[PDB]
Amino acid sequence: TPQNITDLCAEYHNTQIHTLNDKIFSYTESLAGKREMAIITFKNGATFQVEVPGSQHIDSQKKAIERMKDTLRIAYLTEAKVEKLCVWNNKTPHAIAAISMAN
Amino acid sequence: TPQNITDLCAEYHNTQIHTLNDKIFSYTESLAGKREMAIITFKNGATFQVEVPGSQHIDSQKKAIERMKDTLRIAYLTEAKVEKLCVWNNKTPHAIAAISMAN
Amino acid sequence: TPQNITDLCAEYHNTQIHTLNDKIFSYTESLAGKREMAIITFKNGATFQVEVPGSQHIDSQKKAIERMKDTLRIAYLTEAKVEKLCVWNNKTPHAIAAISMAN
Amino acid sequence: TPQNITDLCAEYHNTQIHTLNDKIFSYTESLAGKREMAIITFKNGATFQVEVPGSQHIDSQKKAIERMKDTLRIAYLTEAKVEKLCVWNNKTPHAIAAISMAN
Amino acid sequence: TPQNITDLCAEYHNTQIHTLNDKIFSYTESLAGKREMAIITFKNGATFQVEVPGSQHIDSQKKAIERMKDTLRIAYLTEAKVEKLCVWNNKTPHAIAAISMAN
Repeated sequence: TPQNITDLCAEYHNTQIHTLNDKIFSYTESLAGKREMAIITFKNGATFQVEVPGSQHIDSQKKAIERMKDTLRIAYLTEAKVEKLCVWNNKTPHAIAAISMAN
Repeated sequence: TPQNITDLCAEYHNTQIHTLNDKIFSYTESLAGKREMAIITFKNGATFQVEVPGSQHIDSQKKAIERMKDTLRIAYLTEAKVEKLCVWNNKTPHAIAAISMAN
Repeated sequence: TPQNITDLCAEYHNTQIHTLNDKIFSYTESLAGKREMAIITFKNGATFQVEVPGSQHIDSQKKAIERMKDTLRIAYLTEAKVEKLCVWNNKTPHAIAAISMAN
Repeated sequence: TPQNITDLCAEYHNTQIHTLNDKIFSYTESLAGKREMAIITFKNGATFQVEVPGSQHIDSQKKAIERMKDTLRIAYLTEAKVEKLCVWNNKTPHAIAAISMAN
Repeated sequence: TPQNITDLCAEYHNTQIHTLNDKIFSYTESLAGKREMAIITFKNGATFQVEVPGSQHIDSQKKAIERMKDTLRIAYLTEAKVEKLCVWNNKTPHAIAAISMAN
């Protein structure tokens, strides 16, 4: 299996790594229908989403999506530095696939 | 694919943004039958609910309602500053659709 | 819907408000069969339970009972001030229906 | 309903109370097959488990087993003083039935 | 039942203990399809995974895998010292079977 987020990210099409090395600036979450999603920003203006669960997701991703929103909330509240995000870049805002935290 | 809470809120009928820029003053939650809900207030008196789950909600909103109560509770306990709430204004108290946190 | 815990509590028979304005002094929880419950106390000695789920609970209350035990545990560990409890007084210990927290 | 952990403990066969009045010294958790369990120790060497869910457990206990493991982990991480444990003493390590925490 | 992680680990083939006595240096998690996993590293370079749930896992392990990722996340964020990991060393990175925290 992959040993780091960059190698993991590269197993997929339409992805890229963003390097942030910064805490999350804002955390937004919605329960409105068809927009049950989270959005984060950084102070540089960079904006990312956790997508609404949909037909593009296989069943094993469903729990992991819920976990990622849990992770972003507590990272935001603890001011944890985000190192990198692996994102799909065929969505706007780019859609989070993976996160690494260090330092 | 909204990039922020204001653009997300605009997608729905009967909504408005409240700008708080303040921590939650009180957090209330109930397990009483038919009132399985949360209520928050701010020191300015503004009061908001997370509605009891009902037929006005589609299935995908159910998990998101539970997450929102989780979010309000930890926001309260950590004294996190709430930036904005998107709410439905055809309920009293106004009903939360989305939350943003930022300092 | 209710604006606050007092109005909510008044919707139910056999309830009363206890005003504590204090942190939880002790937190007890059990996984023993037929006693899957939590008990809290306050410094003055007053004792309260989250009841074992039973036939008196409608289905929607089950998730809320689990949430309430989560809330009590974190409130205890963070030394959060409990403002009020709405309780059923036809049980001993009195059974928690709702909680408000405020400083 | 029992008022405290000691009275709760007394309702079961093969139980005893341990009075620790100490934080948890170590926390161990396993996802290995047939050993999906947690083990804790105290400085005095006393060791306790949350048992693997099994046919000795009724359905209502399943959620409470999961909650107990959640409680032990966060108690460990926050250095929360554990007052008493009610345990089944017909297992080794003794198997946790209930926990109380007080300052 | 085992009294500690070393004895637990020794019940399984293809395992070893690693003694770290250090906090986690980095935490990575993924919701990408077929790579719903977590990876942690230590400052010495040691790298470990929580494997993607698969056919090698029995049903009882599923909840425990989710719990373990919860544990690693919070251990990372709180800088909790990890004492030992029990791992399967027939996978690269080595796959976590159990964790102990002390000190």
